[PDB]
Amino acid sequence: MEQEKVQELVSQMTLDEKIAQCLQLSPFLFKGTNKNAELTGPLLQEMKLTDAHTENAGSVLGSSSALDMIGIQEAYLKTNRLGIPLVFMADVIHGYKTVFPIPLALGCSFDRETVRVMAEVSALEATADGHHVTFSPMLDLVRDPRWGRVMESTGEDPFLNSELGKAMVDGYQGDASKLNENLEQMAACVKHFAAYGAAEAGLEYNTVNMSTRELYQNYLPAYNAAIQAGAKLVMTAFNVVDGIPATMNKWLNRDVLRGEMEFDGVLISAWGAVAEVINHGTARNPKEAAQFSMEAGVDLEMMTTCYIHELKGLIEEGKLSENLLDEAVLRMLNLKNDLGLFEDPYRGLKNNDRTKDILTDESRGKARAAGVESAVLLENKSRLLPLAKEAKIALVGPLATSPDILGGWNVYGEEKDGINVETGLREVFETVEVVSTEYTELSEEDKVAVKAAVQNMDVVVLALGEKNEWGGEAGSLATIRLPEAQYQLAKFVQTLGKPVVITLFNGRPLEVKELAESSDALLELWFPGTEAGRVTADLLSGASNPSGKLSMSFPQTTGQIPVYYNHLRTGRPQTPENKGERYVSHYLDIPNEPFYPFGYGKSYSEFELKTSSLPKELNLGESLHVEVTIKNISDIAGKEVIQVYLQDVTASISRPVKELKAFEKVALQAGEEKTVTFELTSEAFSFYNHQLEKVQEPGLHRVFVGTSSEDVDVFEVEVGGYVL
Amino acid sequence: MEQEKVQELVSQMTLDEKIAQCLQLSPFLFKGTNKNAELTGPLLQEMKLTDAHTENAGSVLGSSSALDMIGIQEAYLKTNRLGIPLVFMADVIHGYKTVFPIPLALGCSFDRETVRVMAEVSALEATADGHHVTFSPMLDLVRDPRWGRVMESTGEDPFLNSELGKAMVDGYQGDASKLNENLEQMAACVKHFAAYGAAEAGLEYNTVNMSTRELYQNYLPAYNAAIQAGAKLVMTAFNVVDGIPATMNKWLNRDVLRGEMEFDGVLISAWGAVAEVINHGTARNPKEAAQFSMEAGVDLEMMTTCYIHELKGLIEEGKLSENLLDEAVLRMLNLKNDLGLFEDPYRGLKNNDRTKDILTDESRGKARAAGVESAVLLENKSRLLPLAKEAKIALVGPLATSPDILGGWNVYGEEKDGINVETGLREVFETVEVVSTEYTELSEEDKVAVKAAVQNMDVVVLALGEKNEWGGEAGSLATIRLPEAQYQLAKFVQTLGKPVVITLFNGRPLEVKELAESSDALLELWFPGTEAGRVTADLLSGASNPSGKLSMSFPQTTGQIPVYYNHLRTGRPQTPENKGERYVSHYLDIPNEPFYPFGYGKSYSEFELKTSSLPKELNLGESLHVEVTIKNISDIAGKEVIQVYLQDVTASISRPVKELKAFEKVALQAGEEKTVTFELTSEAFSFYNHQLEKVQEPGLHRVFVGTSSEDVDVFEVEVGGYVL
Ligand SMILES: OC[C@H]1O[C@@H](O[C@H]2[C@H](O)[C@@H](O)[C@H](O)O[C@@H]2CO)[C@H](O)[C@@H](O)[C@@H]1O
Ligand SMILES: OC[C@H]1O[C@@H](O)[C@H](O)[C@@H](O)[C@@H]1O
Ligand SMILES: OC[C@H]1O[C@@H](O)[C@H](O)[C@@H](O)[C@@H]1O
Ligand SMILES: OC[C@H]1O[C@@H](O)[C@H](O)[C@@H](O)[C@@H]1O
Ligand SMILES: OC[C@H]1O[C@@H](O)[C@H](O)[C@@H](O)[C@@H]1O
Ligand SMILES: [Mg+2]
Ligand SMILES: [Mg+2]
Repeated sequence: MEQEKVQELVSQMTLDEKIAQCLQLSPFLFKGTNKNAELTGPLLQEMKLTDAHTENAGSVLGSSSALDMIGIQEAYLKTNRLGIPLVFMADVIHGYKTVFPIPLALGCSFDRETVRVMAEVSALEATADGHHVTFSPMLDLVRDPRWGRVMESTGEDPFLNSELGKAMVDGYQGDASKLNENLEQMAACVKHFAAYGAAEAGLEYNTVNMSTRELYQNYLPAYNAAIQAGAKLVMTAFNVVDGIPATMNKWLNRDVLRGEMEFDGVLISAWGAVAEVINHGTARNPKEAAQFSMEAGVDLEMMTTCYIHELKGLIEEGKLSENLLDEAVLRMLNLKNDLGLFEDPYRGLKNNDRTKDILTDESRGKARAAGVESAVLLENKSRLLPLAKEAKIALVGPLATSPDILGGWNVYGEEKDGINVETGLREVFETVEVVSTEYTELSEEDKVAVKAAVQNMDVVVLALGEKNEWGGEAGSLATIRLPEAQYQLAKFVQTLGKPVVITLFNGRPLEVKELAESSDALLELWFPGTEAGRVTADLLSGASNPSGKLSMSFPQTTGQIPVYYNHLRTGRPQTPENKGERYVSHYLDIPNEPFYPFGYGKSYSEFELKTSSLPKELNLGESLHVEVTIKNISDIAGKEVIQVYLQDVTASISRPVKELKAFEKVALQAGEEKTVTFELTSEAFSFYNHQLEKVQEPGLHRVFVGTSSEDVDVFEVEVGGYVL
Repeated sequence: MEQEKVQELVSQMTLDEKIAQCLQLSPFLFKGTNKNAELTGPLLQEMKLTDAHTENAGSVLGSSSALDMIGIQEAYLKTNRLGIPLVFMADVIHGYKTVFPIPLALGCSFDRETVRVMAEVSALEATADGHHVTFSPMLDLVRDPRWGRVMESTGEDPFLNSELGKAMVDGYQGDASKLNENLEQMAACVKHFAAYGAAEAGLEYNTVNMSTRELYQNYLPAYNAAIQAGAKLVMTAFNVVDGIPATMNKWLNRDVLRGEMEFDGVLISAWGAVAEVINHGTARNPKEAAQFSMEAGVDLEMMTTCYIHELKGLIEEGKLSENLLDEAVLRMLNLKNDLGLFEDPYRGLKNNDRTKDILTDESRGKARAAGVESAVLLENKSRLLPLAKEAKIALVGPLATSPDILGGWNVYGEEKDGINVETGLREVFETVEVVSTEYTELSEEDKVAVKAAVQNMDVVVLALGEKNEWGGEAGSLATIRLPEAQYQLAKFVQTLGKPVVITLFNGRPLEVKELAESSDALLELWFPGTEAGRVTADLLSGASNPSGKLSMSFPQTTGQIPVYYNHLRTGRPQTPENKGERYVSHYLDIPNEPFYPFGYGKSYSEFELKTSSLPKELNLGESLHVEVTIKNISDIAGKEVIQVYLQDVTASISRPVKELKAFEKVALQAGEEKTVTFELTSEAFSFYNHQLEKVQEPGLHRVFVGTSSEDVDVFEVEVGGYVL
């Protein structure tokens, strides 16, 4: 409907109606739910909610099905005075019912189209089950794998994170201006504004502190890129940002988000984060938390009651302008309008059961493709991999038969529909002998059974891994290791004198040095999702050729954290010309290098890259154009990730030794050759100075072209002269 | 001499003389050195230094003896045109020849007078060997025991560090206006400005980042306190501060240090730090490093040549004002004048050999007293300790006989003057059997020998520890554990049936859970210094009663780092009520609490504290006066450390759960009772706000009185009304 009618609605609502529009509730607090109706009464009472509240609530959080949605919406519109439909929001993080790989695995794909397709299928299915908004992409930069939520990020690089972030937004939303017509797309919500991934000591919800310059330089850019590509909502972070909880941080949300980034959509709290500013000790009570959060421009309170119970009194007493509430209500209403909810409140479902669009075989193939794009081949000594189809496999360990391969933040996907490792392998390999072990134990009886199975077979597939519940939200591990029983199992298996492949399933970087030394090959599958065992079978047999690269550094040990590729030089860098010396930046007990670096991954093919002659000089404001020829010099069809890095050698701020500024994944048949070009615009040469200006300074830059952050050729370009 | 004559001198110097005055060199680059003369000609060449340079250099670093000094000063004054004497500077960190405990141990004393005495004795001896300046106190706040330089800090609390920092300046300098008269006192140099202790991942020289507010709130206060108490010099830090190397950070050094803090003394670079701005990538070359470091107000270049080779040309070319040079030279000259070098360049030594004053028996008793004040008794189950003097001791471990007990940053003390644990013990206990083992091994032969000795005796003194070389500068450990062989050794000894005391020697917090659990008692000696063996024997026999408290948290494990008492609450604090719940700030694998907390330590006595009745309310600006009656309710004389903490319950910045604001160590005979009174000024109630103002806000505070950060009574005060 036309904008004047939306504004008219704000004009016609009562103050109590306006307040309640700023509240989000679980489905079972609404009349007409068709699930968990036993939780409805006790919880209404603890929250002190009444019908006057629920019958005017703005939004639903986490409906269970299309019928829950229809029931709740139909009943709500029977009783709602002005006919304002509810908006339905959910966590579709790496898939709906067809579960794709966890986001950290998707980072390892270095492939933008993989990420868009995952988001498109996610929306196809989520809208088919009645959802209007997804709380995705999660764009928190991560340098600390203790933190369980690393699995929701694309990793340690702001540029990769920005690019894949835009790809998710595009896949979820398509053309943002036609969400009222394209009802298989949905609104995306960028989360968590801001810098939540820097949680101190990897502890959930813990303190974050960094300088404003670093916040601009590294932590904000991906939120910004997704916002600029049209993301419809943003969600606040649980953490403090320079001492003030993000949720009531007026500088952050008013000046930066709404001012500098020009975000004019719904800002929704993280769960309870409005109330939690009290725990943080920056509001005395719910009246203060209400007041400050609305001043900061939080439009929608997720599952707490500060707004419903306190805004009236604040507005009446004059502590808070009613104008701030009207503008919140206007953003809520515009979102609903943008989704077409005033013409069709059932968003395509009322006369059209789209059950047929859920968990299709086409979708399952897309998920499998994504899994084979995302896996990272870490070791492969002796061309152990790929295995011949008639290889006799002893499949052993906790991930041999475990159905827990769908990953964390899988709110709607079902283990029964997933493919485990044994099942996947038996579709490909005629001879498999299996010994399941538990995640945290290694008994004598296990060792006897493993030993018998390995004696019978030719090669061991050792399937190790985390339970998903050891990561995700509030899954912080102080020591980023697997249970010790699993390292003991790898130690045991090695003694049996057969070639060993370790297939590792997990949601964070781990300490894998002992796994690498104990095996001939090591394949990092992360959690691939619904098609996990096929992903595994195809990569091990060579039907698919591994092509993923690490999007997060794998530490030598927990105590090396944080370690990351885009680090500062220091005043005393370790060099090959001084290694051995005492008075340089090093540790007495480990290398400075991570065990495996950013951008690293192996292949069954072999590539050779050649970069075209580059200029020696460049004007300010000018783009560098980088042309690269890649050839597959082996007999095996394969994909490689060409990566381009920049360094600013001398600047007014000590700048990182490398930053990624371009990537493309190139597919090549045996012997095929291709040329690709990259434009590094002058923004690729720019940075935030100590004054917080985005600047370009004349001087020397190095340009690194290669297939990891370590396997690069290097070139020099002197930037100077005039601008443009 | 008079100020006019100092100024006159600046006038009379040539440019080349002014430039060289800003250079500091090792003694063997000067004519007249009586040690390492073979190093002179080659290094003069590598540094491209001439006579015109060395004959006008401003300062000497690390002279080796009184005779090195005299010889160098005689020869230098022979050729120096205007007669400007050299100033001699040295690292007297925790003792000269009489070595005291390491600073982190002196932190655990909680005893201002212990710290002043150490510094007084340090100056007495250092001046006797011809030194004018010491590079102490080191006031870097530390939260990361991976960093080897934690040993040089007094720990994790800015208030303790501030207070103890003032005590050290007072002991070194006494009356700062009378350094030309008091020739047994010496100039103090505060180091390292600023925030060096926040090195990321505990890696030496590494990146430091934090918000400016945090910098003001926690990282700056100790440097400021020492500067306000009259410290004569300041030394720059190796790290970046907000992306700019401290050494050339003009905001840091001109605006904060000289401006806000009103420091008008010599600013000396850390070693090589002027040149190392090149490595950091904030200067292209030595000409830029020179200009930038001089713009920042660095007066004295430690052992690099940027100034010496580049200032002339920068000044002649108009890219640097000569007025900045003249400012630096005048500060150098004024420091010399403050030390009385213009009337007596040998600072009391020339006709007065003070050899007699070095390593006296009186000085040794003061170092032993500092040792018994500084040790911390961590465990003592079933009153194993004190031991009766007729107790039969099996003394075993790497620290049984090791002479390595003087600590890191012991530049002048000698192990041959030190008392080892065996020697110490044998002066007290008639029956000791000794089985030394190596630091990093445990052989079958060791175990047989250990088994025989423990069978013969009644109690085990298990002496465990670090080599001092595993810490100090560029001694970063990624995992804060002793070698595994030591933990094995503790496990083995526990099986032998006999009671075990572990005496631990070290320079950092370590993972000690496994030691606590394998022994009946645990005494943290750190590195007591020269008298270490007598320190250990007196505490174990109870001739001295343990009275130290932890000044730095002992983590549960490496991955808990950083953990510290003055932490923020977060939005989801783990409470006694919600423990076990998934969605709160916690780890899956360890407790939140460190293994031992700030302010914790045991005693052979038992104490009772009670706090006199406090006001419910306070005006803004008003001091809170806290009165505490402590009784010793045991038969054993001892000392308790009374600690007072404040918390700001609600604020415009999320504030820490506690901050230490007062402390006093009280000595009490059996049965004795005392009253101590504390004034918490309105400054104790103040903090830095998001706009970087020092403010006091109205509202609730909690006041905690007790004997650790955990063992406290709590009281509430509402601050409001008008301002005093
Ligand atoms: O230099 C950092 C480091 O200082 C060491 O001091 C040296 C000193 O520099 C040298 O001139 C003298 O001969 O010996 C000492 C070694 O005893 C100190 O020993 C280290 O602990 C500290 O980390
Ligand atoms: O479940 C809805 C939301 O709850 C928040 O608190 C979580 O941290 C988000 O990641 C999630 O999108
Ligand atoms: O109350 C804790 C709630 O917090 C949210 O952050 C979680 O994502 C929900 O699982 C949970 O119910
Ligand atoms: O509650 C927050 C959590 O959402 C759950 O429903 C998911 O299964 C978890 O993996 C995630 O960490
Ligand atoms: O690296 C050269 C010098 O650096 C200083 O910081 C160290 O303390 C010296 O021990 C060392 O010789
Ligand atoms: Mg540059
Ligand atoms: Mg307050």
